Amino acid sequence: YEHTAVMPNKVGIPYKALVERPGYAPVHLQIQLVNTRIIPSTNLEYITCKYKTKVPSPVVKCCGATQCTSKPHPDYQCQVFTGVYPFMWGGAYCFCDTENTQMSEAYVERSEECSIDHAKAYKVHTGTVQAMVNITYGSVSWRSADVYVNGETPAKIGDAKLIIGPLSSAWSPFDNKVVVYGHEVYNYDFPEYGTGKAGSFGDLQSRTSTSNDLYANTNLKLQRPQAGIVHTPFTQAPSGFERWKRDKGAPLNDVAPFGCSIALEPLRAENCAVGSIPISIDIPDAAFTRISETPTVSDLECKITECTYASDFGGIATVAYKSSKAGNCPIHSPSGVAVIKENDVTLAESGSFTFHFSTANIHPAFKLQVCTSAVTCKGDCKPPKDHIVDYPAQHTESFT
Amino acid sequence: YEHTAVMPNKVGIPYKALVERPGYAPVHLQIQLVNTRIIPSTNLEYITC
Repeated sequence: YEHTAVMPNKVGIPYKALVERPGYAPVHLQIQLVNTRIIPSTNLEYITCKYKTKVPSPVVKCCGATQCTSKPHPDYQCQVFTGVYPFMWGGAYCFCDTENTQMSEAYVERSEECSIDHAKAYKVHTGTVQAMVNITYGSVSWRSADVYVNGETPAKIGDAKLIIGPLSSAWSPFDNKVVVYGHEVYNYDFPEYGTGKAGSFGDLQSRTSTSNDLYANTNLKLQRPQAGIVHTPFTQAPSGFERWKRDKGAPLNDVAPFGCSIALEPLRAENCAVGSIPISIDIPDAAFTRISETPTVSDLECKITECTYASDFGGIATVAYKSSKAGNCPIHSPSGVAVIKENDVTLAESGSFTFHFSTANIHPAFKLQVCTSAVTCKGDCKPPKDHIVDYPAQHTESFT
Repeated sequence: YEHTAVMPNKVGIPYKALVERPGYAPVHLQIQLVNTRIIPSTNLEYITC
């Protein structure tokens, strides 16, 4: 009875399949893939952020030169300068007039915002998708368990053992190269660590926040201070993190395909509705009811009464139930034409009980399996009027 | 279900149409045009006496 089932990847709607175990009473499913969070394999390549030209205070030798050296600070720009007369609080102070030397030095450093407000590149591989699958199973009526997709993983949470996927729809909405910012995720071809052109994205490129080493192509060019005054002309491109916040591109949670949402959290891409998942469950046999205890319902009749050719469960149909015992009777349309809101219907001794459903074909000729009794609920449906609210329960469009 | 209906202009009698909304139970109308007062556009030109 290990109920294999191909199953559409779509998040917010149950998939009430039916266990046709030969010998005992069938049992309905209710498989709602409440989430499709993905979490691909990734690598933190480098944080970037806007620089801060945290200038070390220049040297001023008063009569003669002060040769600079290339200190190992990131992008340590330093250039000796002569021909000053530095006004500092008493007019000038160095008594020479051309031998007055000024050595300006400036290096690039991570902002304090780099720790917290920072873009973040990644080389993104495929990884392994997940889900908090609820099944309000059978008469168990509950399990809300986190699972995987790889087609040999069980998750014995509740009582049922369930194996999912691998899904066929391998579209990772993440590209190979991704930039990430706070919550807005950008599938951007970041240039690389160690290379980013100044002004362009990644002018600062630190491996992480702690990493004292980095790559700072900022085109930081010191110029001589003017007219014998102490200061430090640092001529520099404002960061490619400054832009990339107001001349950027749009976020993947606003431009992705096939229906995904995003988080700066394990780097999941939630709820990506695409393709199918070959899902298979091993039910606990204890949860089964033996066949000789559920009422046999045959010699019945089914008919629509007001079929709504729609998404919400507007389709209805009375069923002239013709039972033997009285009790519950799980139901399902093995044809995917009709999706039913009721998993189970209570029965007195051969009464009648309408259920709700939804279809996509004008003439819904769908079988209905009322606990081992098939029936065609043939009829005709009506279009609605009022179509602006969230996503459907029908999801069965085909040739009609 | 915005129930369009051509409807005879006649005052003192209801017009009990029926709402055939696909999906829910229909509902009857009872439209009685109790009055057809007109009030055209006019102009006081002159009193006489």
